[PDB]
Amino acid sequence: SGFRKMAFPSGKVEGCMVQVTCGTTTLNGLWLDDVVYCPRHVICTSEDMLNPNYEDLLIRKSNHNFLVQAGNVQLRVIGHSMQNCVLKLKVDTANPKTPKYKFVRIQPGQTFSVLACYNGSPSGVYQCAMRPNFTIKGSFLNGACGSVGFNIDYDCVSFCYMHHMELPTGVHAGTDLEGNFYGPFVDRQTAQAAGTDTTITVNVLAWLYAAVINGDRWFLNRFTTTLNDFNLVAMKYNYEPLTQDHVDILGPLSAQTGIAVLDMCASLKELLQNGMNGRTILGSALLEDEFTPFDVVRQCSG
Amino acid sequence: SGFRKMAFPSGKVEGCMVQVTCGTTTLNGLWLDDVVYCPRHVICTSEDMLNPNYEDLLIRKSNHNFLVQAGNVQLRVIGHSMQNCVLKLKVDTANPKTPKYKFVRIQPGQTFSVLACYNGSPSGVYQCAMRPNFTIKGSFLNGACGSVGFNIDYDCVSFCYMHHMELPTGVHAGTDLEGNFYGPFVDRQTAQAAGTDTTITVNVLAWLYAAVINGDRWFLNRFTTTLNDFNLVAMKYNYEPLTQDHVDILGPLSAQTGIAVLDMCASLKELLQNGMNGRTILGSALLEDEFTPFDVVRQCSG
Repeated sequence: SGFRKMAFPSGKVEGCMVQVTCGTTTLNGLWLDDVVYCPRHVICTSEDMLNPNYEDLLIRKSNHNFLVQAGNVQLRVIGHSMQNCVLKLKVDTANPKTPKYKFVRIQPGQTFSVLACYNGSPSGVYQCAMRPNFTIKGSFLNGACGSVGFNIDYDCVSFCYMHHMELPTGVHAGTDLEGNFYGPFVDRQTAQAAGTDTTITVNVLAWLYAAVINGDRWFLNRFTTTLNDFNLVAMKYNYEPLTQDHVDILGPLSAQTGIAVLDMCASLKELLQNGMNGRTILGSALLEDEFTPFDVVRQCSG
Repeated sequence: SGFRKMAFPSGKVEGCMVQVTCGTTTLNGLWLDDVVYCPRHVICTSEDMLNPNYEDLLIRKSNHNFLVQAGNVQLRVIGHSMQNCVLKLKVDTANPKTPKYKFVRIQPGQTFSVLACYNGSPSGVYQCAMRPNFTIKGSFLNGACGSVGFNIDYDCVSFCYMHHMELPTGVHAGTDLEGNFYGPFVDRQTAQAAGTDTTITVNVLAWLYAAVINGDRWFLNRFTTTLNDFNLVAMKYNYEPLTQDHVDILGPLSAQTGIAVLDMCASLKELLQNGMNGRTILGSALLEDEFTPFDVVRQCSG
């Protein structure tokens, strides 16, 4: 027992991280088979980033203008392509450490592990949620661009995120591995609004189930509620509306705990209206929303 | 910018995890060179764990009674030794994936990454502190014993922890890689007192420096204090006493922020006496003590 924010083991992704240099600019690429994927802003100077014409900038770049290093292994670039906001560099050598992998575009509220990298070298791993407003609350210093987010399923690495930018608010924005931004963000150093970031209600409920499984039961109250009554409270507190799809996803945890999802919603309601009165749940003094129902079952079934 | 609990990249340790079976019992071993290290309680039945005579139990075990599997690779055991609370199984094959490594016994308040494993297979990675009372607040289901904690320094993996047990209180106890328990714990299913768990003051201060670096400055107040005045408050709140050694360790963060360590102590004091008034620091509603000064500089210098 116990409950921790837990990343996937990062080894399969560590083997894929390379350094991409184009003139002045160095960031991280992901080397799968004979293709290296990196942020297209690798072709920009600090100046270009104010208002880049990526098509025009890229036209002044040939294959030999892209230096790719996998540790000391220099890779040879034989082709380049812009796909949305990512560059695809065709290299002469298939990565021998290529894991079984897929590219997935994840839904807001889903979680994933980030391997934070600098100069093609891993520094650390943490768990992140795609916020409802399509930002992540990450940890990225200059040079982290090209660092990736992923899930693992037995042998298969599902890449879902590539880091591209920090908003002036200090939250993070990036793309899927087809180079399509999550959210309304662009790869340009302008002012960008994220919008209201709401709490992921189905995740808070999963984490309450986690807390019950671990003996933290103080917040369980005498009430129940309705989906409509609970959503009146969710809207007031900037929580995502709960749907019968969400209730269905919580079924296995309801079944394990013998606590009905609407009984748990009534507990959450009293928590939202009354606060925590200075107590804690699984060592937190606030309601945690970056664990999915899958995350809770993972860490409660191994 | 941003601030996250960040584990070391786990790949170097993933390559070392094997499955150790002895009759009925399966747990995780660590395969370095031609030696596999595991908890000696691998030789126990659930019944034995009530009051084991490890020397007597081990005597009824030969080399061929220990099955070691590294994925499907079956290893051949050619020698066994009990060292304190760990078994050392000499195998015929040096692990080709052996990283540069050291065994280190860490001090209370130091941090490390845990790779949680089942049947010799990695499931996840998280950051842990050795609590002042020599327990860790981990996440471990049945079969996790033999999972290891480590730090990385460039190329070198310093193993500092092997998981052995869960106390009836749900916190975790284990050994260094010489098989010496942290704290007063034994590898026996009896009642065990952890003792008072105090807050790691030097870590809370590091995290306050982290918060300032990231723009969360609201808790900075008009006061300063003395080491003796602050420690009067630390004792009242079950905080570890702050020493000039701790002040020296915080020097680089003082230097970066231009905030004197005793000015930060005076802020911490007002936080302890007044609470957080329902605000947050780096997204937490309580004072965090599982980041070392090194951890903060790592995540603020890359």
